Amino acid sequence: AVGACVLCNSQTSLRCGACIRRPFLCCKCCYDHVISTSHKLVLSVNPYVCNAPGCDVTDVTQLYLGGMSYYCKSHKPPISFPLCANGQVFGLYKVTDFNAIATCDWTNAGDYILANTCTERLKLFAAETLKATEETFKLSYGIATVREVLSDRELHLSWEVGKPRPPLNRNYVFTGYQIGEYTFEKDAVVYRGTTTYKLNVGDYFVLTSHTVMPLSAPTLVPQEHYVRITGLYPTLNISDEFSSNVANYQKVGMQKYSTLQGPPGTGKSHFAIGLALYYPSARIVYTACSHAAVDALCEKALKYLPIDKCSRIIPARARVECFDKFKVNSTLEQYVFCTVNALPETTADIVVFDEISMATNYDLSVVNARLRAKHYVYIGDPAQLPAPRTLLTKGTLEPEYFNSVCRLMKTIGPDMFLGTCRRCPAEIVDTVSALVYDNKLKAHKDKSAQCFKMFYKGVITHDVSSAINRPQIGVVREFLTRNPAWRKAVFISPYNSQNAVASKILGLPTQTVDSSQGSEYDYVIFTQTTETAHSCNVNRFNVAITRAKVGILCIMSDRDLYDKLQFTSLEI
Ligand SMILES: [Zn+2]
Ligand SMILES: [Zn+2]
Ligand SMILES: [Zn+2]
Repeated sequence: AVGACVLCNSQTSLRCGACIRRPFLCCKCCYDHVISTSHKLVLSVNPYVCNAPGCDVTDVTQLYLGGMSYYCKSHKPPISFPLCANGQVFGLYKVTDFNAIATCDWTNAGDYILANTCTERLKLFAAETLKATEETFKLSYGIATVREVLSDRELHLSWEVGKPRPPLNRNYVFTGYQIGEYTFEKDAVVYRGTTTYKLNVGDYFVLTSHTVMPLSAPTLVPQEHYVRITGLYPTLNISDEFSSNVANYQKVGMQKYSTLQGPPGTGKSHFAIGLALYYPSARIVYTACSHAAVDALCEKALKYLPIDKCSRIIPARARVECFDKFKVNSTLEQYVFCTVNALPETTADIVVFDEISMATNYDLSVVNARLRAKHYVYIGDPAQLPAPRTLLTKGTLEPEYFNSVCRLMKTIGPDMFLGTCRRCPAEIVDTVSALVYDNKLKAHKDKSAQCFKMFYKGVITHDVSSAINRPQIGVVREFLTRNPAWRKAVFISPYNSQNAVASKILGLPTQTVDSSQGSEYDYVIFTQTTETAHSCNVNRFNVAITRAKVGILCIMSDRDLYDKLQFTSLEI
């Protein structure tokens, strides 16, 4: 009942009862909250409510102190002091932005902008509030009960009436009933169970509503600059492979935390693992939000670091299949590879946080709370995709608002920038360099002369709200017959439903732009599907076309992005 004020640290007996997180507010700040918002309930050891039997006055602005007790205007004794006077609420030890965070529904971009331009303690309040709001929104959706089981990978579902149906993509993981986590794709629906359980008719699913723990650590620890490499011991014997990154590796040792913006295929994994070889005695924890991001860092480590000093941490509630070639759950190994949500409470000489565009401020805080480290390295690209904000429906979230790290990279610049793309044919490098990298990304590879664009709006049908463009898939089919080298191509679109249709008609392996991030393929076929803010997002467009090592075919709906593609145009 006694804590610190989230705005000015001042100790208090006062929490806001109307805030979902019930933050401690000091007398001076608690007033400015209750007098400017619909939030009027104030909590202490006992709540600020009229003590008179059967009186329902809970508004702190309508209440007074009668001796040591609280009463309304109708019940207060003659000698009574109002709880609201001289810019204070009466409590022991006697904000515009705090009010907006406390009362917003998180459906507006401007909400996320504020949660990322506010003070550091308000970034934690914002991140707790948001995640709590995100979790209580999961309860809004209807239950799905299994009507009939067709096979081992298909069934028919019955949905609760009066409650909306959640989007049936990979982003929405149900808990089966505790028969393990499950997902669905498009009345023939495809069921993907984490544990292979003989799907029972009548068994119901509910979305994994997890409890939001409070945040203590900042998103970013305060910056410290050093005169010399601190707490790390370099080599002189450093293989030429990693010689490019020696000056950056020294920068990492001469600051508390550093930011690396690595555009696609510019050597992020190579840099992350090359850091271990430069500080060979240093204990490094490798963390990212996703299992795929952590498994990509494991693959690079397997090639360059000794396998007996590497441990892949896997949560006891094992959700999806992940990296197998390390010792599992040895927290004490010199090299630890673990997702943010599974991180143990430990210390490190260096923490490397990868795929930083996908981190929320909640993720940034949890890392600082579980890992005490000499150096923090933040690797990713603010020109790539952020974490989905399930509540945000109005306005577009710009890269400078993704999280504190991206904000720094978009304002003061990143500490280090990998400027040469080794993956993509020059046609793709030149396109994205101009689009999102202010012409600072350079091509290693020559033009492939295998990068094609076709402007073809087709016809847009919708599986609920997920978009399909059968004519765009039809154009791809015609192209494949005349270009049999593309038989090996990965099909990519901004929509699962387009992918589902392209899977049946083309038989190509299929990937959403969002799930393609961090991966690379020889050939890519991209159908934009629609002209929407989703399918025209320059970050998503950037990720889409930079997956390709050799060739890409882009069937485009948007004139702007079509004209910018520096590709050979095709006819039909
Ligand atoms: Zn305060
Ligand atoms: Zn409040
Ligand atoms: Zn009363």
